[PDB]
Amino acid sequence: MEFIKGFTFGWDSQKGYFKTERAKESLRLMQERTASEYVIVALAALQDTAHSTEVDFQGSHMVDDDELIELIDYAKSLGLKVILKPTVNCRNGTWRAHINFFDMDIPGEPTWDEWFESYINYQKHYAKIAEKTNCEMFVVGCEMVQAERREDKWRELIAEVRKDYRGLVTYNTDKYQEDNVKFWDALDVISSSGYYPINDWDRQLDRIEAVVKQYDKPFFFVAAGCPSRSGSALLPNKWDLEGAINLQEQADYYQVMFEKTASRSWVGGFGLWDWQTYLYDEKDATKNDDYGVFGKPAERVIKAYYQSR
Ligand SMILES: OC[C@H]1O[C@@H](O[C@H]2[C@H](O)[C@H](O)[C@H](O)O[C@@H]2CO)[C@@H](O)[C@@H](O)[C@@H]1O
Ligand SMILES: OC[C@H]1O[C@@H](O[C@H]2[C@H](O)[C@H](O)[C@H](O)O[C@@H]2CO)[C@@H](O)[C@@H](O)[C@@H]1O
Repeated sequence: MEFIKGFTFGWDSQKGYFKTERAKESLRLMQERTASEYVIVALAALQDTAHSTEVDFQGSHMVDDDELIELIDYAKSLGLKVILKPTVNCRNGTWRAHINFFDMDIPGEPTWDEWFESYINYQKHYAKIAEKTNCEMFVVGCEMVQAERREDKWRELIAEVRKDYRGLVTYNTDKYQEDNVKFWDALDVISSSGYYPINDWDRQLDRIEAVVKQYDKPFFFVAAGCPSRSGSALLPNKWDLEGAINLQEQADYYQVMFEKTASRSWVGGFGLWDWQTYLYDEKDATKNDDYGVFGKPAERVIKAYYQSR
């Protein structure tokens, strides 16, 4: 597999966003400014809490199917390859990594089987869309740290996705969990959220390399990035990290990440986090402390590296 020059798009989307010219212009700008060749379309169903079993993808927080297909087909007309990544958020704000249920089934308690039935229904729905739009890859889950232990259920979900979708299937594990996932053999591509501290790449790449060398499968950091915030370079996953604005630190983080991984032949690409559907004005880039790179020094670092690969 070719090196994946990717960027995550659409995380901010709601119903109706993708039908707009504003969405299509942001995607073209993403391509023009970063030289990305893949777009990761990240979508979020909702559940009420980390311990609820109903995964809701029908409310207006979700783009509808028609406009999702339209955006996908538009991205292909730009020459982009498409990775579809449907995940889930909690309405009360809990990180999805905490989604958890009792190990055993307790009468009256919510159970893994109930949650997985709802989650599978959601994933099969989007697996069918990925199939009819010929998405190059499908991501069955994202950073589901506590749920990763239910290996039987994840294998069942992947089998169900294979009935709908012929392309590459991956699972997006969280930072530091690459060596804990027990079902990589059921997937075509190994992937993780590579939010590693700016000063700990050597150790982490050594750890991940040993996992990857056990399989005949490409690996890539399907999510990776850093907010323009002081303190973020050490904790780049922490989207709610309290710190003052710092665009220099964000660009530093990207320069180190690329320099460290460029020499590791098995690091197969990135899905950088993230490019908003409805972008801030470029004249406000210098006051923005979010993950975005539009108008920021990190934008130049990314374009230069992507064009060199
Ligand atoms: O895509 C156009 C149709 O959308 C439908 O809503 C869906 C939506 O596609 C998506 O599947 C979402 O997650 O669930 C929604 C409600 O079922 C309907 O709005 C339908 O009328 C549209 O033709
Ligand atoms: O879930 C809503 C928040 O997402 C955040 O991005 C996370 C994303 O959930 C996922 O974990 C990805 O792998 O990393 C991103 C950065 O940590 C932010 O977009 C935040 O603004 C949202 O509230």
